[PDB]
Amino acid sequence: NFPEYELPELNTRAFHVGAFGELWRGRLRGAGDLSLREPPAADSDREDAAVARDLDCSLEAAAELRAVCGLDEVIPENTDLVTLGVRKRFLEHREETITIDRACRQETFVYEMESHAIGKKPENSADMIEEGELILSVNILYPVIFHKHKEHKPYQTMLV
DNA sequence: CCATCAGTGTACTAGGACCCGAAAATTGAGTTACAGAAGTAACTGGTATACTCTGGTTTCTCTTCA
Repeated sequence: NFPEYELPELNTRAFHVGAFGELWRGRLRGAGDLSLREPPAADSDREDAAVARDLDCSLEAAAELRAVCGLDEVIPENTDLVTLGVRKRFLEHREETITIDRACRQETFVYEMESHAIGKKPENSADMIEEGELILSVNILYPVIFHKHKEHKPYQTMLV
């Protein structure tokens, strides 16, 4: 069944997870969007033929699209935008209020827990997961260990 | 040079009042009984602080004997 907001922005209606995964794998069935492969002049011609086949255009038009839509750090930042200006001001104020300016232990902790296993390939390739496996991001609320854990409920999230 | 030892830069508590909304509960009117208790709303004595002549007083010349 379709997941839809039961509450405006807090909660969905009860829906079967298997049905939802099947809807998704049905709408992406054999479209090449669920690959789980790593990202890889002769290929240019095949790509242009594919674009001509999928967009009903000419090989010349496909090559033109491939050329024009091409992709289009350095800490210096000038000629700012709104949020870029806010970031510049924040950076300058931090440069004068802080003396060591390195990632706090909680920042590195949250990051190194989040990005602990990303792109980690299976050693066996027999425990490789199938294309389309519906990872659920549960988060289990810690019990009330400290008294203040009633106010702001700490949780640990698991990618089931 | 590897010991030691403040500071530091933060999310994570610790008290510490305080607030926001929801849900339950009450209040309120309407009736009609019921008995009795509050709850004012009414006339009717009762005794004191001024008060107003008044009864006595007081010299002060005189009245009446003596």
